[PDB]
Amino acid sequence: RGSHMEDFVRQCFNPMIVELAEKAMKEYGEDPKIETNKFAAICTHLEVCFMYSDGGSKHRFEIIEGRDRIMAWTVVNSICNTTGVEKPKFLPDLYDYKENRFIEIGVTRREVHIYYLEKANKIKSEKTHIHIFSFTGEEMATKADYTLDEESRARIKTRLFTIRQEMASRSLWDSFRQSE
Ligand SMILES: O=C(NCCOc1ccccc1)c1nc([C@@H]2CCCN2C(=O)CCc2ccccc2Cl)[nH]c(=O)c1O
Ligand SMILES: [Mn+2]
Ligand SMILES: [Mn+2]
Repeated sequence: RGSHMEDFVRQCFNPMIVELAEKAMKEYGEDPKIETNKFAAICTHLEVCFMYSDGGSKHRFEIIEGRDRIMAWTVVNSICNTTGVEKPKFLPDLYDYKENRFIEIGVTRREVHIYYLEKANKIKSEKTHIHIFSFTGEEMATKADYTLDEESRARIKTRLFTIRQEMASRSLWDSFRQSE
């Protein structure tokens, strides 16, 4: 209890994000007060997922991440039963109504090549689309199709680096980079 990282997360991310991540961790039997680096990780993933869906047009994206597990799979079933898209083996983060594909968004502190490969071999779902951002500003997506416009992904990268600096300025970055 009482880590600097936990107090930083609550001050760095907005309350709706923090509570959704708290719900997510407790749902999977994990404590945000002890596994604080993870706590930071899902908050980052949540905010990136929400900025991503803000980049399309009005009705482009269905948001799967941030739901409770039962309701997330319910919406996936309805998406599949109306688009004819194969049911993904694991929960994705969004659905693209424009390009008719599920999106799995990744945020990694290692180089982009390694995370994508793990995300692809562990997906094995041939149809889903994969998009990785890093805390240094690199990105890679399936078939080099990055879905969104340059400006929308750019502000995602800007926000990721700002998170890194605020962590580093509190001597918390070294611990977070070695957690993954
Ligand atoms: O959806 C995902 N996991 C289902 C929920 O798992 C939970 C597990 C515990 C509590 C609460 C939830 C998911 N997992 C992952 C990663 C790599 C595979 C395992 N992993 C996790 O252990 C989630 C922790 C994490 C790390 C980095 C960024 C974001 C996150 Cl969340 N990376 C995603 O991008 C993603 O979307
Ligand atoms: Mn997810
Ligand atoms: Mn994801």
